[PDB]
Amino acid sequence: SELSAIETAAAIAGGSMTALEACDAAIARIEQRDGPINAVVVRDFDRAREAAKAADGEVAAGVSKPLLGVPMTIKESIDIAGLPTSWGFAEHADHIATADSVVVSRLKAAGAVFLGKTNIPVALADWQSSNPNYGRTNNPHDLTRSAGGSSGGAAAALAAGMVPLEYGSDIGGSIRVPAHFCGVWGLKTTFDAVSLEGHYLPRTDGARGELGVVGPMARNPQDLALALDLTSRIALPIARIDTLNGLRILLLTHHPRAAADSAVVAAVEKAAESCAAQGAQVSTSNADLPDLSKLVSDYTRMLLIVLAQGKAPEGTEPVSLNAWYGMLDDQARTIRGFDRLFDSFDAIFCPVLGTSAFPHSDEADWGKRTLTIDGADTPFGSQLAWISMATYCGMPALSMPVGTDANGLPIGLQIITRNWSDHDAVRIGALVADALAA
Ligand SMILES: Nc1ccc(Cc2ccc(N)cc2)cc1
Repeated sequence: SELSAIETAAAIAGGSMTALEACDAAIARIEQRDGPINAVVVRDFDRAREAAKAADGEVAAGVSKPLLGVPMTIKESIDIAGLPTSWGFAEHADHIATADSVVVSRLKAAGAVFLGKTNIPVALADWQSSNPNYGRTNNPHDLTRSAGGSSGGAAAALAAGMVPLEYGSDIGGSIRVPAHFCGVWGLKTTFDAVSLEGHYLPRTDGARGELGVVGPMARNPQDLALALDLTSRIALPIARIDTLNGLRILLLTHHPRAAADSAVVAAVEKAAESCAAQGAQVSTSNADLPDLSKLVSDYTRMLLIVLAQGKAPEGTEPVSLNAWYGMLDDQARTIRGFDRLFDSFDAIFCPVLGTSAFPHSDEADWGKRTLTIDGADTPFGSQLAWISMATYCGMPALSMPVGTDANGLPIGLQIITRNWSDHDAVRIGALVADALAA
């Protein structure tokens, strides 16, 4: 493959290459590779090479920083000063951000260089990345399939080797699902651990909502861990895990509210037997597991209120504030349920989604889509079940590649750890990957 973000940084810091050559190589890969993929839909190449020269002025003057001169892109829905943030809305094509987002400001502070931004579905509301401003992003592994969404272009740029680092957002699996579909690494972070300032509905500038998070995306866990330390509000607890021996794993290949294809089950199951072969204690049932079906209903109820900003259609009565406060009480009760579960487990292993990447759908209404699972059509939206646990209850959740299905399409494993243990999620993935090579 290509240089990782850390390897790029270290090459720039040893002499092997200049930030501006690094920036020009990335530009080269994007132009040579993005034609059929359409992942880098906002390009800031001229300014990017200026800041690359600026980065080289620093290196020539003794300066070092963990990402100095490292080229990267970011999800279109995160503000970069001077660049559109439209979220795919035609009405906001020309909404130009005035201020870097906090994530961007943080990575810029660490010396990174921003070449542009990556494609998203309209309103960040799909497991595909398609919109009238930029068009559609195609899975580098099979151009007839979805790149995932809403962070789909991010994952596709990573998978195609264009840039070593990205940063996405997830309120309904939009980091994990595209990483899963495209065969790269994506970390949904603990709720409220990373600032969403600059991840603004276009032309707004308010408070972060419940549920949603931003987190990094990369080709490897080392880059994720570094990107996390550079962007979290405060420094998060370092990884306590340094071996799979004795690691306690809750393996969930069933969900009461969604099916999984047998290839996906096999992939996740194999990742767990592989860990076991290194000492892990793998369980398949526990009485402290919260009601996953009630969880899906509570999460969905709250997801639709959040996305609608508390509004309801004409004739329909909105939720009262007090009822909303009751919904947060419910959410807190469920969260305590997982606190008790993590007294007995270090991680949950489960699918990210019940299928690998599906063929492009032009059907806007999820209720009219299907997904083929084990040869039969099943409801498309049911699959939110798999990503509901970590979003609703706040936990960090890694999506990492662990296999390919029979058509060559990536399959990812979801690793859920306890709140604030984001670095243990990443570290356990790193160890799953060693174990599967063994
Ligand atoms: N038709 C329809 C129904 C439900 C949703 C919720 C949602 C789904 C996926 C993501 N990544 C974010 C939000 C979006 C569209």
